[PDB]
Amino acid sequence: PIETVPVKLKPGMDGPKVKQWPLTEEKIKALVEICTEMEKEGKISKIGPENPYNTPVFAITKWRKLVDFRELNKRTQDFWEVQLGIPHPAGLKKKKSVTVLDVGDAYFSVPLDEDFRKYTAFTIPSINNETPGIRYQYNVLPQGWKGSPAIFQSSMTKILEPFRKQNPDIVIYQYMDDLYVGSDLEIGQHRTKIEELRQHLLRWGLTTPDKKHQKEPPFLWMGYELHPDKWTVQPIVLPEKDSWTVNDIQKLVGKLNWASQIYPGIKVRQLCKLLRGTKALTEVIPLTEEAELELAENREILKEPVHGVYYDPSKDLIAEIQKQGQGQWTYQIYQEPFKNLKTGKYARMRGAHTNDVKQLTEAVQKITTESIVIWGKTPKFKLPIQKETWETWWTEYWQATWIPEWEFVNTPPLVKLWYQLEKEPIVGAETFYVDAGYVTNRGRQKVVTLTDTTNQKTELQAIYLALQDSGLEVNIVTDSQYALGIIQAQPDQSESELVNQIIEQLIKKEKVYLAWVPAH
Amino acid sequence: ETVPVKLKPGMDGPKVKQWPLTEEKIKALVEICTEMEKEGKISKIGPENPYNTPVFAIKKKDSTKWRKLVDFRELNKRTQDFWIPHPAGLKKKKSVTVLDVGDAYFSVPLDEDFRKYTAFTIPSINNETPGIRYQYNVLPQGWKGSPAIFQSSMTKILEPFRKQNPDIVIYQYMDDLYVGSDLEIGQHRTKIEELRQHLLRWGLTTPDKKGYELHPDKWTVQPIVLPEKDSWTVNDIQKLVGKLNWASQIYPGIKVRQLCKLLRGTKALTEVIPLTEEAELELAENREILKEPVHGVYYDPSKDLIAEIQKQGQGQWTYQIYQEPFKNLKTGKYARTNDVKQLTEAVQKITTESIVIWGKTPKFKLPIQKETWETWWTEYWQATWIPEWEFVNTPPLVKLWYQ
Ligand SMILES: O=C1Nc2ccc(Cl)cc2[C@@](C#CC2CC2)(C(F)(F)F)O1
Repeated sequence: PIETVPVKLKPGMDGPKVKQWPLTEEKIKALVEICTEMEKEGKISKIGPENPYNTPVFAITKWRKLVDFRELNKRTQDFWEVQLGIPHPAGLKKKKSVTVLDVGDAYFSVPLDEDFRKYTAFTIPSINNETPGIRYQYNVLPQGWKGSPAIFQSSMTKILEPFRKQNPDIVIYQYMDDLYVGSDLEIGQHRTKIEELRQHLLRWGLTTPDKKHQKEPPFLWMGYELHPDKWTVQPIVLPEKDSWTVNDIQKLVGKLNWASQIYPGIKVRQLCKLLRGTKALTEVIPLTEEAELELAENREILKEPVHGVYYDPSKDLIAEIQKQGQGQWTYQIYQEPFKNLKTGKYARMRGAHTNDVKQLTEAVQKITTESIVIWGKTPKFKLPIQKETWETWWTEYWQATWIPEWEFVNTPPLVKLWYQLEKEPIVGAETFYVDAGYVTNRGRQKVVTLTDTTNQKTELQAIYLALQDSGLEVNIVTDSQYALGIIQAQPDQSESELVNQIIEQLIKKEKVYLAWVPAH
Repeated sequence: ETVPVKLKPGMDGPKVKQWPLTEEKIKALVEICTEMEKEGKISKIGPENPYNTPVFAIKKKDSTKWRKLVDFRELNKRTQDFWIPHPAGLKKKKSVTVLDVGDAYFSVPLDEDFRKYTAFTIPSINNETPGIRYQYNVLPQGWKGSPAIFQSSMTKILEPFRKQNPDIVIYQYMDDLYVGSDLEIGQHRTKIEELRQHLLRWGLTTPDKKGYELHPDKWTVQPIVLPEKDSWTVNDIQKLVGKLNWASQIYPGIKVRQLCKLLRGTKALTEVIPLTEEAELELAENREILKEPVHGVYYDPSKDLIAEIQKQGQGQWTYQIYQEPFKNLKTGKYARTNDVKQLTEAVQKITTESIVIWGKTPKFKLPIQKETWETWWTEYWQATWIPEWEFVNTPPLVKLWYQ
């Protein structure tokens, strides 16, 4: 039927010459039957002992022929990656009706590069010992071989190609041995095209199940539950118990996460806290009062089904973003007011310290990136930030950045800049020279020496001290380019406590001028 | 008719991940490629071909058509070297116009055993389809081998116009053609257009680009500067001493002893300090030392060209082209649109200058997050080449010492 895909071994390498394991006469028997039916169908063919190559085989009444091609595969060229990523459901279009077609005898319908067959040679032992065994070789795509998946996919799409142009209404997504066919056709006309397809495939030896022997919606797929006009995630059930093991908690969190893409409100902050210090996947962690509350809240949220709507090219994509806790963002992408195509969370803490502006901006990128991936275009953004505030940070920051069309949305908590460094020294404000203590222009000083502290950490401490003892307005002079940079980036949150302490001071001051000067 | 090109010994073909594209661009590439296929420039390929090079679609400024841009960067680094030396005269021309002689490669076939390596893919939205894959049959635009292999036919196809009016210095870098001269702005665009027809009578319709001209003759370096303050506060001086101290790394002649003295004890920042004859003279010297680039900075062709860029805010940027730290071969600036649009315009601007001056593109160090650059750079980029680049987090210290 189809033209063959030329194949070659990896360079330098030669075909496999691996020993055929001993086989029971019952195994020998079952195999000769299976192998004679396959020679009757042409899948394989008998060859003479001139072929020095060989792949091991075995059998696993119920009998089946399993050929071990791992060795050959080690020697077989690399092929173009069989379908890398898979379409997120939020990116599919709404269909009136859809039919999934399972393709049987898939690989058993595509010839094999003649020039390559010899390399797939294998041998089944003859019952009588005096006599030699039978040597065959595949003429089709051998289940288990390296290129089969890719060579098959290729062919398929080459086969669907025509039918497709003759049916511009119908949408077909190919996935492994499945064939998802959808349309906006009336129930009757749909089942007809489907049968058309089924024959267009049969025409090349491709066999699929008929109308009664076909799976019907919703299609549970790759962790989702797909309807023709809507989707959702596979049903999620939060176990009930009083003894949670570290492993238990991890799986719970994992599940909880897979849900955020549709269920808004899911939180894991507290359940994740339970993993601190854990010493074995089988260690038991009692649920804190906050964790119990979280679980309960998620149970409830999960209790009532939610569902994602499909992409409607006609309309615009809107992405809305909110802050739901320090370093915690939530967003949703819709086209029609509140009809969510998809939702999600972002907690990515990029860098040791940041602020809501940098973070928020980083969320736009992720969202933007996945939007282009799922829909091919970027969504208009509705952000809890004012354009003035963004631009303030914009120009200040030494790093370039861009945010597509977006409109401010007055939905607390609005993201802001809790403090800003005066660009010029303050007249009349005391001056603190810091190097682990400090000296002011007003004669004041305090040299403290702390136990257990990094050099980098000793600096911030001094600056900290300085802030603590200073009035509402203060000028600070450090030789630490580090702390300078840190504070200069105007963080509002830090993993370090010191920082946070300092940030507290900054927010409190009326005016702070930070200056750097080389040491020594 | 094909010339046997190979890869550097032992190297395999590129397998570069294709960055997600927008439906707008993809469609553009579909039309484009469906036509290159129709013309046998490219051909659909099968699964036995595991290679890949990223492809993109950029627009031609003041032109309605889209352009397929292929990131052969990975490939070009793995392609066998080929054994005209860069003209030190071009940089000295009054005006250089840049042309897109890319369509010229479209005739020369590509050695069939090398074709597989030029494989690329047109992604599909949401992976709802496997995505269209092709390879080239003719010399591809952007591939290092193309200009080389076509070196010959070019020399010939240019030999007449070359010696006809040799008062012009023509130069080829990849798909581009840099045409320099000293004609008057009018007499230039004239003989400039003529070359365009002389080439039409040989291969492509060849459109110029950036349609404007460069004026290398006027490219001036940006020396380190110092605040010309009327009165000097303790702060002013500190920023001064500091900047100086940093610039001493490059100019050993610089001194601050007298300036540092003006900063005795624990003085209040805003305290205005009057400058002392001694120091005042020391400053003027330093200032005088900075009036020009540090001596002994020669371009070593065996080394790569690095280009760092900084954001000074206000839509203004500073850059430095060098090979060895503190030994910059050049510096300048760019002014304003948004942050990304500006950076690309700069990168491209700096690369063009680099090509004219050294006939080589530099390795950039961009102050941006990869994912952001990857997302928008193709939005304003219009050059036919793509420099190598990296992503850094510049210290607001070095940014406080330029411009
Ligand atoms: O674009 C659409 N619309 C759609 C709507 C409902 C369902 Cl259940 C399936 C689809 C579909 C698909 C698919 C595979 C990914 C699952 C189909 F191709 F139509 F089959 O892609």
